[PDB]
Amino acid sequence: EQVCDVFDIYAICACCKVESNEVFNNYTFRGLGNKGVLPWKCISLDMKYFRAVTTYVNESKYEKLKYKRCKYLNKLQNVVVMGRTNWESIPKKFKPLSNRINVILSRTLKKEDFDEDVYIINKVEDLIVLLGKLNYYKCFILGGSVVYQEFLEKKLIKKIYFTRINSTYECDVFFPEINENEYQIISVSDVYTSNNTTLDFIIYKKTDEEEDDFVYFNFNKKNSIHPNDFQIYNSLKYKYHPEYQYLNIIYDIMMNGNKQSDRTGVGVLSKFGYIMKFDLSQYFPLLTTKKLFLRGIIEELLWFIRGETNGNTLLNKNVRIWEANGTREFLDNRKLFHREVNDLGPIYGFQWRHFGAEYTNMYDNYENKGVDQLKNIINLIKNDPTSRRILLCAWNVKDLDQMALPPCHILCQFYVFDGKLSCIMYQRSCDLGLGVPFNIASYSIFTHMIAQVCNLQPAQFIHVLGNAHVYNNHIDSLKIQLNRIPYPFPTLKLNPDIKNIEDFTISDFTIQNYVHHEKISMD
Amino acid sequence: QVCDVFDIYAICACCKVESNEVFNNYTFRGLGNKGVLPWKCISLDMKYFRAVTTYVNESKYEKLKYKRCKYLNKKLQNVVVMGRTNWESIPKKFKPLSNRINVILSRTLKKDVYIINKVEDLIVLLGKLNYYKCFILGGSVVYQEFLEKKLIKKIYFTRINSTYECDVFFPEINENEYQIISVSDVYTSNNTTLDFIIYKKTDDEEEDDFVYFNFNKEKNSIHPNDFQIYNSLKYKYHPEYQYLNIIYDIMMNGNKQSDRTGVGVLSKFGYIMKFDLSQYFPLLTTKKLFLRGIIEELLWFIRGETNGNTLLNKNVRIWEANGTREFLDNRKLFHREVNDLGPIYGFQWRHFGAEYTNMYDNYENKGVDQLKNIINLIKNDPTSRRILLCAWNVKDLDQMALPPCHILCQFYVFDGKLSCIMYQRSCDLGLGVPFNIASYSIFTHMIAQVCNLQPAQFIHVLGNAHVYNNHIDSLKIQLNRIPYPFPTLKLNPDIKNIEDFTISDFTIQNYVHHEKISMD
Ligand SMILES: NC(=O)C1=CN([C@@H]2O[C@H](COP(=O)(O)OP(=O)(O)OC[C@H]3O[C@@H](n4cnc5c(N)ncnc54)[C@H](OP(=O)(O)O)[C@@H]3O)[C@@H](O)[C@H]2O)C=CC1
Ligand SMILES: NC(=O)C1=CN([C@@H]2O[C@H](COP(=O)(O)OP(=O)(O)OC[C@H]3O[C@@H](n4cnc5c(N)ncnc54)[C@H](OP(=O)(O)O)[C@@H]3O)[C@@H](O)[C@H]2O)C=CC1
Ligand SMILES: CCc1nc(N)nc(N)c1OCCCOc1ccc(-c2ccc(C(=O)O)cc2)cc1
Ligand SMILES: CCc1nc(N)nc(N)c1OCCCOc1ccc(-c2ccc(C(=O)O)cc2)cc1
Ligand SMILES: O=c1ccn([C@H]2C[C@H](O)[C@@H](COP(=O)(O)O)O2)c(=O)[nH]1
Ligand SMILES: O=c1ccn([C@H]2C[C@H](O)[C@@H](COP(=O)(O)O)O2)c(=O)[nH]1
Repeated sequence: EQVCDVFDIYAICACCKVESNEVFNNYTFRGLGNKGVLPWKCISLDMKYFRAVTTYVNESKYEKLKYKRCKYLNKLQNVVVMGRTNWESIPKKFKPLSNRINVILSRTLKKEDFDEDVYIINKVEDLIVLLGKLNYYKCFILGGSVVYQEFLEKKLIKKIYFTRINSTYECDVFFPEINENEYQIISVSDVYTSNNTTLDFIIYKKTDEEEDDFVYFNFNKKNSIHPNDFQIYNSLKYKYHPEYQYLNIIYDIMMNGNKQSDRTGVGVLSKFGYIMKFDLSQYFPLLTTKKLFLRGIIEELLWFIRGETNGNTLLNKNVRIWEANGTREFLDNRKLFHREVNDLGPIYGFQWRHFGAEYTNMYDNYENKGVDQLKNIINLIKNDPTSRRILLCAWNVKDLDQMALPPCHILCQFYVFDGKLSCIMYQRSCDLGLGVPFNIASYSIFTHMIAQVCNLQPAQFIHVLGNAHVYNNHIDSLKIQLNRIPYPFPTLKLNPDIKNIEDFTISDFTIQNYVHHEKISMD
Repeated sequence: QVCDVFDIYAICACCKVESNEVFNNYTFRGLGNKGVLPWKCISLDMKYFRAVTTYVNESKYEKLKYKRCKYLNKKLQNVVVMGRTNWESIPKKFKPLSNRINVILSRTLKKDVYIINKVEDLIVLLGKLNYYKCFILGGSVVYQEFLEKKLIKKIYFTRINSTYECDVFFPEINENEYQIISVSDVYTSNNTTLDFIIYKKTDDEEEDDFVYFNFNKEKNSIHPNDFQIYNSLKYKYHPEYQYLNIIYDIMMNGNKQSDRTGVGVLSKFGYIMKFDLSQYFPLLTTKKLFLRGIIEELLWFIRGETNGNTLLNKNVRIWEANGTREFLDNRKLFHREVNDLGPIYGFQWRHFGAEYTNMYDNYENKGVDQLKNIINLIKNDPTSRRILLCAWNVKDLDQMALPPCHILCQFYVFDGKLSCIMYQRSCDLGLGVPFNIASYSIFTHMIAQVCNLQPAQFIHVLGNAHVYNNHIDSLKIQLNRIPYPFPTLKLNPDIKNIEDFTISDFTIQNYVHHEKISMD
């Protein structure tokens, strides 16, 4: 038996990023303190997390623990152990830590130096002796760095409850580099915002009549993917990070997808009908299991809003997303023989500002032709917010054959409650490997832009997938990415002075604290 | 009590019996005909039966033997008690029931396979044996006496949703004595739908981690005891629970928001339901629905018609209020004729982009006949991801009596099977959504049959999803009813083109429903 399993010795900590195309890894989050105190101002959500974890006890589990500890030697409360510097960093009004047995490591200080109800120990060996004497549920080590360092060395930590604070601060002490061979992550929380920073919470691990009725009801339960190839992914117990909506859908298509061929001849695994929900109040859902850029997708969004159908505008900003859909060859295969190269026809922008107008060419002045659906939906959100008709539709059935291609992004519906704006986007055809990471980004940004110019706060972006597919040529790359653990998402900042939907320029957009795995050629 | 000690359960299978009509649990009361099962063999029940009555977990046995012994003042398998008729009705290749300890109650039979002469001599035999649980397999006599003498802990009741000729019945089950704890998925086997219900007599390192991850989880003007029955179920796998869970969720967490009429709703945003059309026809059973009107509307759509009068003369009144002089004047359609709803569903599916004149004009070959198009795609290019049928014509909205609630259908074809997604921008959960599920379910079948495919899944995506405040008391009654197995839909198989269906070509079979609820 290990000492730490007998006595249930855990560590808990919160690490931020520290100062300097960078590389990220687990060691990115390592900043513990600065000049005796915490690097940040009080982040509330971490404090509530730390108290809940350090105060929680289950009495009906004590019995088996009392036995286990008895066996090894022959209201219930947890124990918390702090280094002396750590103890001094805590405000007086929080001392001793409430509903917990406070223990302090020190040489320079003795029991006579403290007014408070606390145990003083001068060595770690004496902590084990004390734990041996006391009635307690679990034992949490609270730092600081020197304390952490020596409890990791001595192999005394069964699990690390680790908060990733997704900001940079000035630091002077640091959590030890964890060894992947000693400890591996088994669990990852939802992402949250608190005090103007995103954060998440991860757990590192050291390396009943009605039950039968369940089995009964399951009496009636393909693709050559080796489960082993998802070792890390399948090892995780709690996959609550919202990036798992995407990754889990990939997994589901790999294991249960249907083999079909598409135009190209590649073939896909396909399924039909999924929903993802992302909370933009708490994070910007830019994937972290691989590197993604946003310059292009913002430039496309702005080109849409201006009503444009001219491919050259994008090419001249060196955005190439629509290049291949504009070649002589592509247009000719679409039978658009009388269409100039890079004239993509009555696509997104045109439908958003001019639905129902007769498309001529990409240079025409279509002012006051068609329905300016973008304007109308901005008006509805402002003046008729409970309308269930706030919908913006790119799929104009009449003009489909005159488009370079039909829209994948069929419609956005909007929802307003309590000064907050949510968005449903319905996607008829979803390339999971390449297209969807970008598409989540695009409509998440657009939710912010619409939200802001209508004086609402963004709430939820909801992505409804119809035909959802993984290309075969993407499978190996997705296998890799599925075995990566997401980092906390970044945030998106918009210039607040931009008060009309048409007045945004690329420099009005900032992505902050993007932490991500390495870039991936899906091919 | 004895049945707790010795874990004596019943397991049975009951069909409907040949005689408005009323339905309740008693409807499912038929066990046998002429010493044989009333049905020709139903496989899923056989596989359920077997798997229920052979399943054992050896890790749980200590407790059982412990209790048993304390009470008697003292390769694991189950016990299976049969009546004599029961035992003989079984063909020989199935006797003795493999892998189970076979007991026969008889007053005439003569003694591995035990014989018992009266009931009390089971409890003796149980006190002597090692076994997991004890299953009473019938027949009627056995059930009766085991039941009247409180010797049954749970009933595993297979509800066979079809009518057969029967001479012997299951006892009535007293809703004071027993109540349903669980209901399974619905399935199709041997040309019948069926479900399984359960009557009940009336590393924890990761366990802490779950609590921690819940440290932030915290409107309800509704009450617990309001949903006693709903909340006291353990397994709710009946697909009717897709609808009802959504209502529950709106009633619990919905946003208070007021609509144009000043009625008030609770609304939420973004739901999916999925119904397997291969196994059933999802016509809500926790209340009565009628289908003639909604089929006629579907036929009106396909003909491409915009004339409210066509429906009104067949007494379908779905669109009546949207066609009044008042309702169009308010829509600023002063130059539109009463019951001329303008360029709605029909017009958009058959003439999208045509200039709408009036409901009597001749539109042949005007606009895009997208229904023809999607049907051609299904037939000739089934892997296209462009098979959508869109009613949301941004150009025509203002000229419609009202914008479509059913924005679009997307189709998908794999291995000779068709699935359909319908996206609905606005979902009146109490009144509209039940009819809407039926409507797009039938259409899915209609499209599939005319393209030589089998229907697979209907998938229903709710946008703005809401419950009217005057519906709440009725949805309360409705949540505490327990679904029955769904019916099936039959289309006249002769019909091979989407435009050749008539009202007579649709038959609902075996619709077992609770009593109609007046939504107000
Ligand atoms: N972000 C987070 O999650 C946390 C941050 N912190 C931060 O960390 C910093 C404090 O960490 P750090 O500087 O490493 O100081 P520590 O809190 O690790 O304290 C070290 C001191 O504790 C005593 N001590 C440690 N180990 C032993 C031992 N084996 N036997 C006897 N006495 C021992 C000694 O006290 P003495 O000198 O009196 O002999 C020693 O100098 C602060 O900036 C604090 O805010 C702290 C905890 C958690
Ligand atoms: N769908 C379902 O769930 C099931 C249906 N069935 C069907 O049920 C029918 C059989 O039911 P049923 O006709 O009632 O016949 P049973 O199977 O109930 O047989 C009854 C006989 O069992 C013996 N017995 C019953 N009670 C006692 C007692 N207290 N003490 C001693 N012996 C007793 C007697 O045989 P004796 O003459 O020896 O005294 C009695 O006549 C068949 O049609 C069969 O196919 C069969 C299994 C379950
Ligand atoms: C950061 C907490 C934390 N979280 C995780 N996840 N793990 C840990 N080991 C951990 O530290 C625990 C030991 C230190 O405890 C402190 C420290 C500071 C305060 C404080 C309160 C108010 C102000 C203010 O408002 O000025 C400032 C500081 C309260 C408790
Ligand atoms: C119906 C099963 C069942 N289910 C539930 N849920 N509860 C029960 N109590 C229960 O039956 C109890 C005794 C089962 O006994 C059998 C076994 C086999 C056959 C049989 C008949 C015809 C063929 C054929 O024609 O091939 C094959 C097999 C008939 C009766
Ligand atoms: O904005 C877009 C455009 C295209 N695609 C992908 C999905 C398909 O793999 C392909 C287009 O499919 P169809 O046009 O055949 O549906 O491009 C996207 O994911 N997003
Ligand atoms: O087939 C139909 C027709 C109407 N509605 C309901 C949804 C809304 O309660 C209302 C439509 O009103 P607006 O959403 O257009 O305001 O009618 C349905 O659910 N199904």
